[PDB]
Parts: sequence; structure tokens; C-alpha cells
Amino acid sequence: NLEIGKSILAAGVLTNYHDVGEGQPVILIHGSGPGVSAYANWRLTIPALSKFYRVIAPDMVGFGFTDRPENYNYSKDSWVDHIIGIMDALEIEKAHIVGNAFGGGLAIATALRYSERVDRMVLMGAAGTRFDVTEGLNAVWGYTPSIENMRNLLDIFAYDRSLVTDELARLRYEASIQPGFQESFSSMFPEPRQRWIDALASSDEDIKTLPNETLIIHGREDQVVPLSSSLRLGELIDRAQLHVFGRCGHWTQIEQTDRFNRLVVEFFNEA
Amino acid sequence: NLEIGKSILAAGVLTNYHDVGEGQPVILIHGSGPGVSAYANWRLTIPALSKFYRVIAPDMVGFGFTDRPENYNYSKDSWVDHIIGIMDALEIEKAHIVGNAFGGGLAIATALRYSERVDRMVLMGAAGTRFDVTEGLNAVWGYTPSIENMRNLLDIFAYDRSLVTDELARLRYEASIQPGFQESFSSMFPEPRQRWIDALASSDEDIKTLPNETLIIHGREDQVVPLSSSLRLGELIDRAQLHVFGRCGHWTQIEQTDRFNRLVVEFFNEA
Repeated sequence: NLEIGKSILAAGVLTNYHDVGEGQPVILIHGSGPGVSAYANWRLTIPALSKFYRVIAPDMVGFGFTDRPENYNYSKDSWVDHIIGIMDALEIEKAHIVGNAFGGGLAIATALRYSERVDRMVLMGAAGTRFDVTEGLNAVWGYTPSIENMRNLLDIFAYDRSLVTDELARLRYEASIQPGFQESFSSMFPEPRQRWIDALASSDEDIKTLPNETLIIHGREDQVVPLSSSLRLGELIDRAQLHVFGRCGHWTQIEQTDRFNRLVVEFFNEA
Repeated sequence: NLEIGKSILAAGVLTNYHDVGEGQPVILIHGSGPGVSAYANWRLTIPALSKFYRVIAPDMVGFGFTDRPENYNYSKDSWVDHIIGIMDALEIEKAHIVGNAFGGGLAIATALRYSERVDRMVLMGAAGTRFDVTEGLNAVWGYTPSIENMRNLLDIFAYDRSLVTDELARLRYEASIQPGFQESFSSMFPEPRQRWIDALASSDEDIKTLPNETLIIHGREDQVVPLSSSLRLGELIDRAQLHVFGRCGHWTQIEQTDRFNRLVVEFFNEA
């Protein structure tokens, strides 16, 4: 299973992660869909970025193959603590961070609590602001296992549905039913789910204080997190750039891979 | 005067233009401020793009050093005819087009009337949709010569006012009072100016038919053409990408030169 990589103790949690490349560190933080893992999210991103940067992609506690501590208290702050724990464990003093959706909210929160540890940020279809729950997100977080339910989620995630094959639905369904995965997932974002969008968000006041050069990316057709959310982040973050891809959903790094990789690499190269 | 380049008869009008580089043709169309010229708009763009493309930057009839025919009837269609005339004169069968503001509206109109002559388009703080006249635009089109009036326009065009020096104001003021310049400019967009924004615009219905890969660029702080206009173009054009630069005004190619050039070159390289 290529989703399983290296192991390291971070913030007291045995953590699964990938570490490829040399030089300036870049932390990639995955999203929050069922069966998600750092590899599943970043498999096409790591190869491109690792040619010029040291890329670290961990499975956040509660997701992927990282340990799921009994009675663990999941929260925005706890996840930030995990990210910082991972950085501390790897002697990563300052790094750029690429946050995908759920991970984008964590990236913002990390930059706010540990400004000295974060350089540039890339926020993709990111959490971070209070937006009204979408049917797409409610379906994603309300997932129950089945190939048809996963097919629907895959359709919700991408613009080009022709990319959603029976094989892909089958493989992701299998990923979602791995030991303890659905158990922790279904209890992670219970109804009413608006509470979790709000919990993952940072206040307008706090976001305005971010001094980091930031690249906000969004797919025009994103059915999970509305484009309006990234427009708002763009109004709040001073040193920001927004890049919206037409004919693109909530899976930008996979749907517009080459464009995405070029944009991100050049953005970091600027530093 | 570096603003004066080569001369060629196009659409029956003696036209001033710049032609640098080899390969795939790219037509750069300037904006509509007082004293504007292709060189003034594109002096920092041509060098970068001409390394990989054949860059053609003409002074549109009624602007710069191109002839200003007596009793010439200026209109969106007439300007499109000039662009096509320039392309015909240079045996440019198909080209990419970069349109800045006023030029962006012309680019859209050219792609609609001569779809087979236009490949990819870059629209910067572009005209093309009906937006409510801004005080910035009314000031720009309502310009009367004076170093103070030009200083104000320069302030309106850029985000970083520290870039507006007495020397720059002096030089652009001088450009605006060249023989026949102010005469043709003041009679070009007379009050009520909303009429001209509307005349330069293309209908939602027509814009939706554009098959061209398009890159829409805008400065968050643009005081002349509102960001909302480019957001609308992004909703209408199917194969579009939008890149918004924070801390940037209506002079993107000059304010964020390196970022702009990189984005545009890679965008065309994709073709």
C-alpha cells in the first residue's frame, strides 16, 4: 500500500508520512474526505515539487494511517498541534505550507498560532472562513460506505465525471472501509455539520493579520467549498494572489495537475 | 522617442507598431488612458515574451503615433477592423491576443467576429462587460492636461503610489500634450461615459460562445475597472482561468511584471 510511508512520533502520536526531496521544506496537508490520506491527495504533487523542495506530507491524526488514539479530542487546535509536532520531530524550523480544503483551514490556523514557523502558504478550496454548508460537503462528511456512495462523492469532487471510473470508485471505497477508518470518520463531523465549518474557520480579524505571501487556489465548479469562500479569503489576506481554474472542481491538484504544480513551484521559487 | 517604432498601412490607416521576436505571433493591445501608446503599456512585457514568441504591439487608431484620420468614425467594430487590418498586413493568420483594459474589450470583440484568427487570449482589467462607471475611469477619460492631473491619474492606476514620481508625472504629461493627442482623446469618450463602457462591452450571450482558452488577470485594488467585472468574465467564459493579484492596481503588467510575464508565457506555452 503506497499510502503507507514512513513513521515518526509527533505530538505524542505515531504518525504516517511521506518525506521526499531536499532543500526548503514544504508541508502538504490533505483534505477531509472518507478514506483520505496524504498520498491519495498528493501523489501527483510530490514528484513535481520534490525536484526543488523537501516535501513532507503527513496523515493528520484521525485520518489515513496515522494512529487514532483512544478518546482523542479532535479539534482545530489539536490538529495544529499535530502539524507543529511533526515539524518539531523533523527539525523543520520554518516551512511553506500547502493546505487542501480541511488542510487549508489548518494551514491558516497554524500560521496564526505559530507565525514564526510558517513562510508562504497555498490554500486550495480551503476551509478557514465561515461559509454556508453545501449539499456536496454534507454528502462528503455524511458518507456511509458503498461503491455507489463513493461514486457520488467522486462526482461531487471533480468537474470531469468521465474521470470517475468503476475502478476508482472501487479502490476509494476499499480505502474508506479499512480497519477503523469509517468509525473515526463518521464520528468526526456529525450533524449539524455547519458547526465544523465554523470550528475550522479563523476570524476575519485574525486572518487580516497574516503577513505571509499567500496563493489562494479554487476550482470555479467546486461543489464542496464555494468559490465565494476563497474570494473572501482573498479580500482578507493582504499579500494574496487568487487563481481560479475554470472547468475544475474540488480536486484541483489532480484535475489541473500541470497548471497547479507550475503555479505552486514558481510561487515558492519567488521566496 | 522609443514610443515610435515601425510603420505599416493597416485597414487604410498608417499604423505605428513594434514587432519583436520570432515564432508564434502574439498581439498586445494597449489601454485607453491619455498619452497611451503600445510602447508605454508594453515596454516591460515585450522583452520577456519576445524570447519565445513574435510580439506585435500596435498603436490603435486614435491613440499613440498611428495616424488619426480626419473625421474618422471610432467604434468597437472599427477598432476590431484595425486589429484585423494589422494582422492581414503582417500575414498573421492566427495569433494569441493580450488585451489591456480598453484593449481587452477589443480582444473579446475580435475573437467574436474573427474566431478563426484568434487562439488564446489574456484579458487584463479588461473592458468587455457592462460595469458601472467608476470615479477612477471618469477621471481617466475626463483628463485635461496638467502635471497634477496626470499625477492623480497615475495614483489611480497603481497600488504603490511611491512609484508615482514627479519625473513620471512630467513625462506622461508631456506625452499627453503631443500634437493632436489631447484633441483626439477628449473627443473620444465624452460624457456620459457609461455609454462607452457599454459600447466596448460584448453581450453575455456572445461571450459565452467563446471557445478560446482564456486567462483573465486583475488587480484586487483596480480603481478604474472593478474586480467584479473580471469575476463576471470568469463566469461567462468557459475555458477560463482567473488570476487576481493582491496589492495591485490597473497597471498589472508594470506593477507585478515578473509574475505577469511568467503567467502569460506559461499560459501560451501550453498551446
